[PDB]
Amino acid sequence: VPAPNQQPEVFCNQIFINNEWHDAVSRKTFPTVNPSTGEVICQVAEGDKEDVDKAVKAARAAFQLGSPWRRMDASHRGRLLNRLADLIERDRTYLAALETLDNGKPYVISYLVDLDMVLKCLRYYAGWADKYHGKTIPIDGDFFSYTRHEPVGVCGQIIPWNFPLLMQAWKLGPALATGNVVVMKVAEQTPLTALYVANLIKEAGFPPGVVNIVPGFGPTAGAAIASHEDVDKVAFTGSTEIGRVIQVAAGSSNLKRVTLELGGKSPNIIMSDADMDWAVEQAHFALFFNQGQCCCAGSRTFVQEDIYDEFVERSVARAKSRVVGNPFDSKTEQGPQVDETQFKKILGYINTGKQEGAKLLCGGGIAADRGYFIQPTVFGDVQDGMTIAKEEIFGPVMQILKFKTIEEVVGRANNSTYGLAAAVFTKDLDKANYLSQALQAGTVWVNCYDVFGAQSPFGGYKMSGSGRELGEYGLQAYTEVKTVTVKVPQKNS
Amino acid sequence: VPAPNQQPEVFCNQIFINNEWHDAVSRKTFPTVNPSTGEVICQVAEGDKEDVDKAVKAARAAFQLGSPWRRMDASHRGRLLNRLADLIERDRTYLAALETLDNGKPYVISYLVDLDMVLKCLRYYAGWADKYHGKTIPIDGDFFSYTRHEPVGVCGQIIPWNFPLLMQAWKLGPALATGNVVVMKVAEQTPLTALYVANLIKEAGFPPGVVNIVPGFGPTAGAAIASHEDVDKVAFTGSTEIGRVIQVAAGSSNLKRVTLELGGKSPNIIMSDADMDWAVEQAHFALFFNQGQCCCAGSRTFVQEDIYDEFVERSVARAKSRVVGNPFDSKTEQGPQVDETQFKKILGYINTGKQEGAKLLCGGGIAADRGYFIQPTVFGDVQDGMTIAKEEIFGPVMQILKFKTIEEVVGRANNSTYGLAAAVFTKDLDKANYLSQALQAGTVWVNCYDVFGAQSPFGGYKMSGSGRELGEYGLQAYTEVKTVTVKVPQKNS
Amino acid sequence: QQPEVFCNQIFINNEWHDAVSRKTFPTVNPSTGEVICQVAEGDKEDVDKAVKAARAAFQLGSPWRRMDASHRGRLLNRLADLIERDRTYLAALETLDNGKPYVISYLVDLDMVLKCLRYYAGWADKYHGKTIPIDGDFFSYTRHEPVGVCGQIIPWNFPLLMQAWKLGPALATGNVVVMKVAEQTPLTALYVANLIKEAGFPPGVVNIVPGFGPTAGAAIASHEDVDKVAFTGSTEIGRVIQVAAGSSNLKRVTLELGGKSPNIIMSDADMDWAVEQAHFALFFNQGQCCCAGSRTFVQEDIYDEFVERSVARAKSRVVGNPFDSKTEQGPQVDETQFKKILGYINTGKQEGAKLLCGGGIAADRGYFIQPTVFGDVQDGMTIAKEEIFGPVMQILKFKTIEEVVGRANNSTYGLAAAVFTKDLDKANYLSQALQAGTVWVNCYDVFGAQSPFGGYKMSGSGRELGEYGLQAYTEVKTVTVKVPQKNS
Amino acid sequence: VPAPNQQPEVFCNQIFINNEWHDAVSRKTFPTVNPSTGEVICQVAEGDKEDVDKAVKAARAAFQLGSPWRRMDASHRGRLLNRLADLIERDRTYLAALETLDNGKPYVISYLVDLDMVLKCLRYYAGWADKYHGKTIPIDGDFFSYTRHEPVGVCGQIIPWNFPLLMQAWKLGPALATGNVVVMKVAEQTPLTALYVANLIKEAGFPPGVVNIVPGFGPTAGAAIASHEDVDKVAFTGSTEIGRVIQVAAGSSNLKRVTLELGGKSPNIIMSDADMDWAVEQAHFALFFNQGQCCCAGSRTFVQEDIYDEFVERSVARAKSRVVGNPFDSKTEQGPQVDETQFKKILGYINTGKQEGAKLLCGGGIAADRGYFIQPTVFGDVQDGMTIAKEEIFGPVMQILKFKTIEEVVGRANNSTYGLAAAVFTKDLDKANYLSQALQAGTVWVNCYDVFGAQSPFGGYKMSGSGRELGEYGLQAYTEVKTVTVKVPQKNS
Ligand SMILES: NC(=O)c1ccc[n+]([C@@H]2O[C@H](COP(=O)([O-])OP(=O)(O)OC[C@H]3O[C@@H](n4cnc5c(N)ncnc54)[C@H](O)[C@@H]3O)[C@@H](O)[C@H]2O)c1
Ligand SMILES: [Mg+2]
Ligand SMILES: [Mg+2]
Ligand SMILES: [Mg+2]
Ligand SMILES: [Mg+2]
Ligand code: NA
Ligand code: NA
Ligand code: NA
Ligand code: NA
Repeated sequence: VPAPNQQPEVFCNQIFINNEWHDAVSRKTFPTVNPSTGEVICQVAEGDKEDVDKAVKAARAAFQLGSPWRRMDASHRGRLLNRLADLIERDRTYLAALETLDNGKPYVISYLVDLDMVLKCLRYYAGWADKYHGKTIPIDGDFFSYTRHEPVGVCGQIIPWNFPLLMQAWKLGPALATGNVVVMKVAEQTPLTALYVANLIKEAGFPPGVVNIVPGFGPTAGAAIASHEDVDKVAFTGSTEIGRVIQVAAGSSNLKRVTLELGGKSPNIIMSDADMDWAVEQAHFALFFNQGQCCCAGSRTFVQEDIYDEFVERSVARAKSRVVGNPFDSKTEQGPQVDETQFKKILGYINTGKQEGAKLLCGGGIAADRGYFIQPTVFGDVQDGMTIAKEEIFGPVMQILKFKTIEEVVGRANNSTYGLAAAVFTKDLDKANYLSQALQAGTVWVNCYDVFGAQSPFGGYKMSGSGRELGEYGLQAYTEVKTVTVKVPQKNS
Repeated sequence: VPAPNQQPEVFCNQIFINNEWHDAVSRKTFPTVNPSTGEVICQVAEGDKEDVDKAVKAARAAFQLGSPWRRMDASHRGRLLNRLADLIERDRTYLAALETLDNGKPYVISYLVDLDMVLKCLRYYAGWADKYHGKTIPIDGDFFSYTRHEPVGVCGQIIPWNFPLLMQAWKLGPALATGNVVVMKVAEQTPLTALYVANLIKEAGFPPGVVNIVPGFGPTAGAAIASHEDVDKVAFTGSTEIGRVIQVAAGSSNLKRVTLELGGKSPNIIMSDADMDWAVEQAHFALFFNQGQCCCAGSRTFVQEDIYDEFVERSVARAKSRVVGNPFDSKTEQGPQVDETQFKKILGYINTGKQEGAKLLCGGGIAADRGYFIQPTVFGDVQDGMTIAKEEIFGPVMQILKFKTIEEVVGRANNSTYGLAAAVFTKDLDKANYLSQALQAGTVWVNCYDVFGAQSPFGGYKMSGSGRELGEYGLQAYTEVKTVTVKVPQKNS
Repeated sequence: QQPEVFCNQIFINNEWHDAVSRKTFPTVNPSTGEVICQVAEGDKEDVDKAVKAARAAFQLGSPWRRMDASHRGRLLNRLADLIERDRTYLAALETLDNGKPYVISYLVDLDMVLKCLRYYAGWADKYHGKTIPIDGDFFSYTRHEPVGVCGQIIPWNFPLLMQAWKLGPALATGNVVVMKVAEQTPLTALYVANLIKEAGFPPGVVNIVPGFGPTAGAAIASHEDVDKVAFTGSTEIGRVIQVAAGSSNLKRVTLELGGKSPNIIMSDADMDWAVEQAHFALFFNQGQCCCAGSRTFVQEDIYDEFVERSVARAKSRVVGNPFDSKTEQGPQVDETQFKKILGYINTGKQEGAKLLCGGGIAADRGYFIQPTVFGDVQDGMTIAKEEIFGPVMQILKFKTIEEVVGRANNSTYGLAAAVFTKDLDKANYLSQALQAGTVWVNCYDVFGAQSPFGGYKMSGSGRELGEYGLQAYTEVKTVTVKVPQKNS
Repeated sequence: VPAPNQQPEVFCNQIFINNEWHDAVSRKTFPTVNPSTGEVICQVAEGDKEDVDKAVKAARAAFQLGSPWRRMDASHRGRLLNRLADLIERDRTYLAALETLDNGKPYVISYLVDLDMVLKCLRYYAGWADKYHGKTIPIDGDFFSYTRHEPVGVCGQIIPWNFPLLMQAWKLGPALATGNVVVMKVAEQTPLTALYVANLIKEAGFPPGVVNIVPGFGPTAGAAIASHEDVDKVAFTGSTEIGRVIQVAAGSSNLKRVTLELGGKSPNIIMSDADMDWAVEQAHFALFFNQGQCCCAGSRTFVQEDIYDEFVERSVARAKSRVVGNPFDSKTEQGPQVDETQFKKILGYINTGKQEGAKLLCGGGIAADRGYFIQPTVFGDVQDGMTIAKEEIFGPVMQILKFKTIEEVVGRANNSTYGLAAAVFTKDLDKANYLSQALQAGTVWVNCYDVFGAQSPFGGYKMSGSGRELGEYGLQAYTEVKTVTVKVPQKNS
């Protein structure tokens, strides 16, 4: 890992439309903060309704029939994506540092993980651009029938702050590969890295209007996008609460298509024949990864009674050893939480666990005088009815539960309104096959956790969302299907 | 066509749950009418919220892990669909007669067209039951990744009155093929035929709770389904207006998945090099088919100016000769409209057509002293700004417009919030291709119209809906994708 | 009562013909050695007639070419219904001609035939071509047209089933067929020809020529107007087919040949389950199965235990009259196979393999052979390298997982393999390392109409069953058209 | 287009095994000639049987389970292909010059056409590396069943001289994308450019033994590959005659898998309603492209009788204006034929045509006193029975035939043992659709010719070959299918 610039200069902080930088129409700005210190990094243009309208107009004009973007060879769309990746890899060190500065996550993780996954995602979809075929169809009668897979059109894309650059790539990848145009609303907490990528989108050679980015708040710029009469489709990643607002706004306006990637309360199931060392460490990673700020965090650690006590012991020891501090320090495993609001929600959730009957085993408090650092926390003997067991905490707070049978654990794991992910640790073929089938979750990991691949779809069952990102499946929401049926003189096989 | 019983007995008129017939909890009933005579056929149980709750309860139970329906071989689901089709074919005469009694469409059409399409749809999806594969995926690292295409679960299906049996089949086909369970709410105007099919579903061998049917009204039974906390997915076919309500109810409850098949104002474009005779007869069929009550009716007939006058004259002559009358008469081409409400609505739009300066060329009034018959009506010299050019009439009212260039006609045809279908009539290869590409419609017919194939998807762009039915694409909405990612000792290609 | 034979001639254009030469060959009941009846002996001239009728039926604009794809599917389903109608009869006739136990014919073979035909009935109108976003102002798409006149040559071990595996995909995709059934078991396929006619398939779409290999079979392989050949049988003949294809008109070729499939029992396997499945893996259908687990690799820590149970089970296996419900194992198909198996057993004894049970003739009438088990078999022994195709089990000892992989893969065959273990990692590693077209885990001989089957290496090329089964029966055509202005 | 060095230096002229350069075991070398001057460029190592054995052993070693190439992420195979493309583009000017020196084709063509098509092919298949999924299958019973798409193994690839670089790419692209290893035998007439690419393959980062290249002759090196006991698959492009020898060798040896791309006599059909200017120029291109040395050349130009006389006059005019000379000169449209053998073969067919009674309208003789240049030649009033109408000439020799009806031209066009390609020129939709359906050809062009796309498959019907190259279809022949069926405790949908 290369030595970072621990004070990266910010170059982009305005609204991005038609490959040009603009102030908000209202000329207002908003600050973004370094969560490791609480100090303002810079000001950023605050986009609102009128700024979104301009963006949507630029997108619509870029998507017009006969335009450079509509006529561009599909294979060339692929090259542009590949070019965008090369530019990002060129500025990898800068982008990882800036990612850390604005989000809080350890620089080493931003560099080796986040940036790596951004590149793999973009390079994967570069390859899909000219391979997502429609069909020729042997319909009855003297007819020739076939389908075109056309772009859905103007796509509103609203993303969260936990993985700023990665969330942007999961959005742009499929959308651009299939020839759509984009109006993207980045999180107010973490707008900087995505704005710089906007500049690279320009340098890459994407026609103006194809990607537009409006920094700003949710109920303003986000809402204006979800209710816009000329936005054909919206993709939203964030809280379940706002996911319902997006869905309602879509139906209330123009019936735009919607996919949603929401929260979760994912069960990590450790069977009694599991490799203890592997399972303990992976359970740790499953919860504490990215300051616990991960949609699919293994926040319900079910442990078979035969190994419960030993597992808790080692999980506490590992937790107590987790290094918390400055994200630019190569030794830090956990940076601060994203902002003050998160910081306090988490602390609140810890208090409920204490009063509700959970056994605090370690941590449970503030870890530093400055920034938003929280001590790695582990709760023992958690019950399904407890608050910390049912609600997404989005912090370094671990829930260790206890079970006896496979049939018990399936029922308790599935007794949730969430269904984003699940995992099973066991050496037994039958138990593995049975659990992964029985569990209601979009992703079931076996003997591992948080294994993401650009090739494999990701998304939620139930209230954890609808639709899927990554893989071939991620192309589906960005495709409008047209059937063409033609009368022919004489149909032959 | 075999001689029908013009007074078919009614055997099924209650609520269908767990393969059993029940009265409404409230014991309330509602009348369904013969549109040809305006007389009441029989009373039908009026299902409401509580009856929906029982249906969902039964559907959830049937969908439980380890149930007969979840463990049944995919191939055997196919056989069951095939058995249902065979039973329907056995009772074809009866069902076609009952369809005509309750809906109004010509008995000859019910038999040779509707029933035929019901059989073709069910047999088509019987073949998909064991063929909609998931994927094995070459993900990075030492992992084996694959997807399961599981059923989405409890599916609410809400259908209209214009093709009662066919609409039922378009819904059951893909849903049962992929192992889902159904709570279906049929149109209050035409509940009878679908209820008798429920008897065939039972006779066929489908497990109890797999298909449940609740006859009743929209804002009561329909809204209860759309807002139900334990319904996983809703498929709605009907008006654009109610489509908004469905989408809102989804987001306002449990984020159930939504697909919508709505209305349209489909352009039918006649180029100056078209076969006049063929184009006139097809334009007639495109509008007047099924009493004009077709989502994708060609209700904007664009004709190139060099052939406009001749086209109009011939179109008028054909409309004047269209036989309107008793649906059981083998000579009738057009029965009555479905009910009083639709009847008045069409007459209302004809008034608006006169008031706004559209040239009334034939018909324009009531066509009988009993029932809901309307004279085939043709408006000429129609302009884009007119109401009859913009709104879905859903009656035997034809609009003929004039255009000059290809450029012009593409823009005018696309200048609409609808986009369900469109057609192009020409002998020119390039014109056919440019148009089929330029048109924003889910189906584009060339030198033909209303050609539906079980193999070819159908659905709308824009506010004509979202998602597709028929073909392989019809399976997508009824599938929930699960990624399983397993750690392996050593990954090899 | 034995089933009466109704069909014993050459089937062309939905009509029954004698051979041009008027020659006939007898077919025999292997349980008694007695002649069942005479059968028309097709040769080159009869093949030429069948091919001509096939070509005519495939002509552009013909009823079969113009027929809706969905309707081809209905025809397949109707053919299935008729077979099920006559299920009892076909099962019995299958037993009479082949030798396999009647109960197995009825519950297994006939069941698998119905599932195959009904599965492919559903594919008829679902095998889409593609529309393709090519560079430039062009629109590009592909058609999946039928390959054309398809010669199909099949073996005697599962006569109805092999027929179905061939007809299913060929007919679903609109091809026409000239089929050459095995001389040892021609009867049941000929009765199905009558059903094909009853179901309503147009004349010339399916033609069946009974006869011998070097005559009727070679005439099909070398024919100048046959577009595609599909052969199931011995590796030796598979080579002949291939050469004939190249030497003639370059017709497309797929092959399903023999094997020497390893069945691998790890030390943590379910012992009872493993023993029963290993027994079935080898002895099923008188051992006359291409994918028979004829190399049973057993981990050393459970070797003796496995062997003892395996020998006990083999000694309880009932051999005799296939129409007797007690019978688990009927006779071998004919005298040549009978003698050949006895020969292999002798090499086993001579080469130092340990005869644990059987080894001899099991009846003084018919071609019955005792269930036989060899222990301590070495990789270099004849019975370990060559296909026996009889009720002769080889049990080999191994120690490590890396060892069994190397030894299992050290073969010119690669049709099938199996692994018995409770361990997730061992199962996944082995199923990946093994060079076999089908890898069973904790089961054996599990065939699905939905899942492809075929060999690596010299066990064949191409796959049958599943979607993959349609590939070899499809010819791809690209149509690329200039358009005024390409848009996404 | 950069001015080339007309005398480019040769850096590679040995055998390429395990990323190393080797002299032949025999130390034998063969000279390769500049077809434009008849002069020796340089000597090249002559591979034979023992050199093939070494290459195959190296390929087998590289393909061994657990090797770097087998364990390499599919995504990384994709990255390597892209790197190879970049290096080829980096050295584009040099490769274009060397191609022309060894083959004879115009440098402008080598640069703008061949090199461009190479880059597109490799970059296309780069995207496939991690997207060619196997399936998860809903088999009957309590089982989980799926397929793996594994590589076929050691692939012998034998290529011709007409498109040396392009043919290499069409082979390496799909083979490498799917993780196979290659032993490639390049044409003895044009070994130079493929050997340089080997150097780039090494520079790109492909593991040693993954691609091995053996220059040498057909019946020696080529046959050694076709008959090798340890080669799993062979793909051959060349003459139908040798195609039969390859197929026989496969069956006589180890039953390796075989795909063939052979010659043809493709019909170019000009309807009376075609655009004359466009049809004439495209018909010219279709035949004369690449000195006529193109497998799918339109060497049977059927022209409807009403436009025959005019079409012929303009074709002859265009033929007489075609510039023949030095390939490096920018005005040159036609270079020399590849070698002396092809030179005499073409003079033979020209003489055959004259003695057969075909009307010689222009050319028909030698065009220069040095090199192998042949005058553009046009024969008129060609009949189906003529030899020049049936056999592949592979030279600048055009045949023009007359026809009357569409039904007639179909029969005459299909009456051939070849079926590689065909074209139709017309403005009529119906004629285009009927013909494209009726013609027995692997590729049918409509109002265009020689339009190749990396996305669209190419291959012959009948004796023009078997299997397809390019597109997704090109991956099939390089994939071995494995079904894995696992017993599970309880199967659910
Ligand atoms: N792969 C299998 O499922 C299978 C089936 C039967 C036999 N076998 C093996 O083959 C051995 C002998 O059996 P067999 O002789 O019946 O098999 P075979 O390969 O000789 O016969 C298979 C089919 O091909 C035909 N045939 C034979 N010679 C031919 C030729 N020269 N040209 C064209 N077609 C020809 C036969 O008539 C028969 O219908 C057995 O010991 C067994 O090991 C394998
Ligand atoms: Mg919020
Ligand atoms: Mg209403
Ligand atoms: Mg033989
Ligand atoms: Mg030669
Ligand atoms: Na921030
Ligand atoms: Na009614
Ligand atoms: Na027999
Ligand atoms: Na040369």
